[PDB]
Amino acid sequence: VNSFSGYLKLTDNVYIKNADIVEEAKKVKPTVVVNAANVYLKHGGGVAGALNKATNNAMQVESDDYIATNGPLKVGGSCVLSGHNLAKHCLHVVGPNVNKGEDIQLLKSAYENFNQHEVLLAPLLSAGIFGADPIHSLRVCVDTVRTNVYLAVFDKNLYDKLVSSFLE
Ligand SMILES: CC(C)[C@H](Nc1ncnc2[nH]ccc12)c1ccc2c(c1)S(=O)(=O)CCO2
Repeated sequence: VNSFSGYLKLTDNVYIKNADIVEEAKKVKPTVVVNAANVYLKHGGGVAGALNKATNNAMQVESDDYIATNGPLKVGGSCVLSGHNLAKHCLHVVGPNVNKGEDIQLLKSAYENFNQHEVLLAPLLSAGIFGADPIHSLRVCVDTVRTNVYLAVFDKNLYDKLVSSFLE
């Protein structure tokens, strides 16, 4: 149903809110929720862990079956699988992990995947333990994505910094 509410409008197609992406998925019932995935779709911690646990592990079981037959994704790539109880579809997107020496330039390719969907609920790619500068990730999102993206950022201090920095 895509019933998003409480978002700050950054541009004509990018919105942001201080919220857990899992609680937003349950309230909004989006067509697409983006996962902050890794290439073997191992959803143990962070955003992926929170989404998988909200599916009661159904996301991990389906992801393991996909990897068995198809192998790992590439950094900057994506894969549409079921959204289970959270969304119609889950778009698993692999942003670069700069804390593990991956190339930050591939962050643009990661966001380009969003342009295949009219509207998406998404986390801020390559932030948290993946190490990218969160202000840089938001700029790559705004400059790359054309479709309507609702960013859920589950940390008040980071949210307040991103908004303040964007409004400079
Ligand atoms: C920057 C934080 C606040 C953000 N966490 C979140 N953002 C939105 N809903 C959330 N629910 C639970 C955590 C969570 C974030 C965004 C991207 C990201 C990771 C974390 S990660 O470290 O798990 C792996 C790389 O990708």
